[PDB]
Amino acid sequence: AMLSPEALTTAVDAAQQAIALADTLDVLARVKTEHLGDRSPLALARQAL
RNA sequence: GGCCAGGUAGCUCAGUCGGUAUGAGCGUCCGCCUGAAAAGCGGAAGGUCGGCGGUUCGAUCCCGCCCCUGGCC
Repeated sequence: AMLSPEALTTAVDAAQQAIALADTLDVLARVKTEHLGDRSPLALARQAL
């Protein structure tokens, strides 16, 4: 199982950093697809059904 | 007032009684291509699955109410 407490924490850190680095709304839609969509690493944590 | 059967992407519609709707056709975007296009090929974006709540670590899928449609009255 690849869902250690140090795995989800680092994945969110890369997500919140890219979300905070989103300067315009068009970049936020790109970051949302890479960190909150159905293909994001956090989605893979939920893809592991 | 009765059990039901339906509301799902921009349009028209499939599909699951619990963790991915690997949704389809068309519509939108990018690349190859063209003077510029389209088709073709190769990549993608986009749904909070009818609303408000209830159970659950987790609900499009189960309880309740209602919003709106047919059905049969």
